[PDB]
Parts: sequence; structure tokens; C-alpha cells
Amino acid sequence: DFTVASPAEFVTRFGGDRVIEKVLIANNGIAAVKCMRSIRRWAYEMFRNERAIRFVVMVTPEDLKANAEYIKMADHYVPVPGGPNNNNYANVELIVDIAKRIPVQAVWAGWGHASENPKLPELLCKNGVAFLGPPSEAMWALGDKIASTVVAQTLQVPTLPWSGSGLTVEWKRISVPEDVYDKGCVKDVDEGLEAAERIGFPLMIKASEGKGIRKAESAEDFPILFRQVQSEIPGSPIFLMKLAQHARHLEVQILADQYGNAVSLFGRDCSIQRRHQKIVEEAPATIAPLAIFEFMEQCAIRLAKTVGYVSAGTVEYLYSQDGSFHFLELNPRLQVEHPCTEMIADVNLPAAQLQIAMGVPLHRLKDIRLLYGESPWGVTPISFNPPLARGHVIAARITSTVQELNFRSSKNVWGYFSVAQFGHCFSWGENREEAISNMVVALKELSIRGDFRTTVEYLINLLETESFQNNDIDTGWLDYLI
Ligand SMILES: COc1ccccc1[C@H](Cn1c(=O)n(C(C)(C)C(N)=O)c(=O)c2c(C)c(-c3ncco3)sc21)OC1CCOCC1
Repeated sequence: DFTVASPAEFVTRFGGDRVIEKVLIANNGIAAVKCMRSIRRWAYEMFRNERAIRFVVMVTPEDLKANAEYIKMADHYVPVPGGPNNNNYANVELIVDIAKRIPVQAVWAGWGHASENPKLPELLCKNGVAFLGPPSEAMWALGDKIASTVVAQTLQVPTLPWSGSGLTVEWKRISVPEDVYDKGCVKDVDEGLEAAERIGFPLMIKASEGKGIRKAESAEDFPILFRQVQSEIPGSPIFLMKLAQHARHLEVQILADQYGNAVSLFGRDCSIQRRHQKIVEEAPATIAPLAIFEFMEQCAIRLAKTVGYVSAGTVEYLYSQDGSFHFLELNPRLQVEHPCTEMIADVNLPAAQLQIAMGVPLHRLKDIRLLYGESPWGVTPISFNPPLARGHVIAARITSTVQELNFRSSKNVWGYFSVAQFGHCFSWGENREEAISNMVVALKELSIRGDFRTTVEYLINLLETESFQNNDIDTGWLDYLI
């Protein structure tokens, strides 16, 4: 075998280009915790030293007074101002400044806050600090819903009917010229109603700079709701997109390195949604048959490659019961539900992020090699007979600084909830059915505490409906998610 005792040694062994010893976590709560546990576990496996990578957390006074756990957990911490996100966690200039001063070699922002802000990887890059996420050029291309959909369309990925249906760019960096935006947008209600005629109702009237989304059911209530999206986000171009019909939101999980290699990691399915929120996510997305899902994975990989994506991102689609599907978006970050994917794929995602930020290519990540059925520490490249998902995972959102829930019911279920009082439970079974029933048994146990009873019993029932056991897709028009 081989031995590495420090991050600098690891980089030499695994053909990387930047040594990361210390990471600044630009988040709190469960995200901070997850980042540290996932990376520490990989540190132990690799270096036999769980502290081989050090962590620095930012800490608001709210969190310091409370003695939130992530503080104790971290190697060193930096007090930051209280208030709303612009001060502290979503303040790019503050993040960079703290990163430069420590110093750290990279930043992980997770999800929330500043994770989607391209200024973050731009300002880090200029200051020579790594980002655990995609670079700003990729983040910009996906920043505008207009540029994003027409990029998708030029790769011949299916999209829903909309104001810029059929628009295309000539296809090293992909750009979308004024001409295309002008035809993809609607300037005013007149043009909106003309556009609405090619698309049909109901549609979303939506502002590409922003949240700022309205649902319109007819030509008669369009003008008011348009004037409303306009006045909500001033200066934004707006476009229109039709709703899907008998559909679910689903996601391909992509992982890319810094050399143009990208891999799909199965996907996720949102089987229950309410008021624009993900109540139940599943992995893999069994609702979609393989032949069709593999094509959605090929589409996401194409998209990821052409915008020059790095790190872990998700490609969101809409899937109809009649097998049709449509690109919606590339979310340029980890999501809170990512453990679903880790579990079924045996990929430690934040440790994959860390290694990729060190310039390690995909075929040198042990987890990826094993997934693709290769030796754990070989060096030969791999072309991304597909790997099989390992079992099935239900994740459920639970409701009414962080409390953990290790369930007595099963080693296969775990959850958490946070005061500033919502969270998730994650359940693994050998198949969908075992995963559901593990979940139910765990929630029955949750529902013993007075704080969760009312809300969890509601959830238990939801998981026990024939429509859920059968994985039926709701009829009618599909609402958007946040
Ligand atoms: C029974 O645990 C399951 C079941 C189904 C799916 C996922 C899990 C678990 C849930 N989970 C945890 O078990 N743990 C503990 C520490 C108990 C752990 N490290 O085993 C977690 O910390 C944890 C955390 C911090 C999770 C999380 N943080 C943010 C979102 O999810 S999910 C999760 O995710 C796996 C954790 C090990 O690495 C691969 C993911």
C-alpha cells in the first residue's frame, strides 16, 4: 500500500496541484457540522488523523451566546457581526478578508447564504484561495435563467414551452448575445400577452434577476401579476414559462473535476411537496425508468461540461408521468438533502469537494473508482454497464444550534433539527419499501416528544397513503420550489 501523513503528501501522491490544510466554513448550524464530520472521516481514512485538515468557523454572537455545537466542533473560530446575512455569512468581502487573514487555503460555503453568489469564487480566486464549489464563470452562465435555458436548448436538452423556446447560440466560453435575451424576454404586458399566446396557460411570469415569481392562470389576470413581478424586482428582464402537468421535480447529481471530467451520481426525486418546499426527497429517482434517467444524466453531464463546471452541482428537471422531462435549472452547490446521494453511491461528497479543490482528478478519488467498479487506488483513467444504486433512501423534512436524533428503532435512520425548529430525517433500506417502513418506525419514535407529535403524525400518514406507497405522481399543474 501507500502512506500519506499530511495534505501536502496526499497531493503529491494523487496528482493534485494545490495543498489545502485549513478550510474556512462560511456557514453555521447543520451545514457547518456536516462539512466537518464528512471531511474528518475522510481525513481519518486517508491520513489516520481526523484533524489533518483544520477548520475555521465564522460565529455570530447569537450563536456564541447559545454555545452552538459547531463552534466547539471547529478547530478555531472567528467572531463576526450579528444581524442579517449581509453582515456575517453572506458577506463576500468579510469571508475573503477572514480567509486572507487567518490564512486558510479554501472556503466551503455549503448551501444557503453566499453559496450561490458568483462574487464569492471570483474574489477568492483573485486572492488565491480555493472555493469548494464551481468557479464564477460557470456560476455566471447558470446565474441567469435565460442564459441557462438557451444554453440547455443549444445542447438539445428538452425545455418546457416558454418566452425563449427554440432560441439558440452558435456552438471556449459560451455566451448569450443581446439579441437572444431580447427575444427571450417580454418588455411589457402587451409583449407578455403576445408571448403568452405561443406558450399557453397556466404559466409562470418570472424575473431573471431574482422569490420574484408569479403564477398566472389566464390572459385576464396576467397584466396585474406582471406589473407585480416588475415592481418587485426593478430592472429585471422577465420571461414566461409554462407549468408542467402531471409531474415531479427531479435532480441529477453531478460531480466535476478541474480537467473537464464530469460524473453523474444517480439522482433524487421529490415525492412530496407542499407550499413550494421539499417534504420528502428520495434517491435514486425510481419514478423515472433507467433508459430515460440515463439520458437525463447524459444531458446534465453535457451541460456541466460546456459551462465549465467544477465541484458538485445538481441539474433540476421536471418529469411527467408520460415519460417526458424538461430542464429547469442547474443549482450550483450542495443541497441539504445530499446525504441521500452519498448513501446510495458510497461517495463522500464534501470530501470529494475538498479533493477536487486540491486539483485531484475524478479518476483519483477512491469513491468514484469503486463506484465505477475499478480498483480503489489505481491511476488509469475511467470513461464516465452503469453502476447500480445501493438500496434506496427516504429523506423527510421535519418541523414545529442543533439537536441530533439517533434513533433506537434502527441504525438505518438518523435525523437532526435546529432551533433558528426544523430539520431532516434520513432513512436507508435495501429497497424503497424497506426505506419507507424504516422511516415510519423512526417517525413513530420521534412523535413521542411533545414538540413533534402533531406535525410528525401528519407526516406518518402521508408516507402511508397508497398514493405514496405506489409512488403515484399527483395530477394537475406543478408548483415551483424554492
Ligand atoms: C442512517 O443514516 C443515514 C441514512 C440514510 C442516508 C444518510 C444517512 C446518514 C445520516 N447522517 C449521519 O448519520 N450523521 C452522523 C454524524 C450520525 C454520522 N456521521 O453517521 C450525520 O452527522 C449526518 C449529517 C451531519 C447529515 C447532514 N447534515 C446536513 C444534512 O445532512 S446526514 C447525517 O448520512 C450519511 C452519513 C455518513 O456519510 C454518508 C451519508
